[PDB]
Amino acid sequence: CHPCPWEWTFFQGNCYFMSNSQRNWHDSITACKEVGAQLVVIKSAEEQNFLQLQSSRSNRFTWMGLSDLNQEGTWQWVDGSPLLPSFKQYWNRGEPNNVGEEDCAEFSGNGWNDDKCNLAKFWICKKSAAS
Ligand SMILES: CC(=O)N[C@H]1[C@H](O[C@@H]2[C@@H](O)[C@H](O)O[C@H](CO)[C@@H]2O)O[C@H](CO)[C@@H](O[C@@H]2O[C@H](CO)[C@H](O)[C@H](O)[C@H]2O)[C@@H]1O[C@@H]1O[C@@H](C)[C@@H](O)[C@@H](O)[C@@H]1O
Ligand SMILES: [Ca+2]
Ligand SMILES: [Ca+2]
Ligand SMILES: [Mg+2]
Repeated sequence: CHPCPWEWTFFQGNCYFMSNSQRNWHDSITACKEVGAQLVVIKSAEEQNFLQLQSSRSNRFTWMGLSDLNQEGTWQWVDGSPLLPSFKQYWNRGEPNNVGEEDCAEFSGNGWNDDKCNLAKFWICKKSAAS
């Protein structure tokens, strides 16, 4: 028994995969579902620190499963859970600024940034480690 499928990274009971191509927010969600996963929904500060490193390391702008599409200002993860105040510190300073309507969150630099959902970016999928 191995926790994750080949090519997927194991971290604290969960499996992660970062794309090698760029897609918009909605397409990234579909990309993850197609591999039995979900555009990464962060559940803890530790997980955030882990994921942020992968983006700041490779110096890549990456999608996460978070948006305020349904209600401007109200950020919600793709699984329905609301963005806890515990995570506000992660937005880069000045973010989220919603310029030109930015309703999708990405890992950008050392923190998060809200950007155009239709912009193509890399994405990270997450799914629980095998039983
Ligand atoms: C207000 C705005 O549109 N911010 C842009 C910024 O735009 C300015 C204009 O406001 C000003 O009049 O002219 C200058 C050029 O002389 C400039 O166009 O332009 C920057 C650079 O393109 C842009 O930041 C970049 O945003 C992209 C988004 O994909 C990416 O994050 C990149 O790393 C940034 O450097 C500003 O965009 C906004 O601010 C960013 C900090 C971020 O919050 C973006 O989501 C915003 O759209
Ligand atoms: Ca917004
Ligand atoms: Ca922004
Ligand atoms: Mg909107």
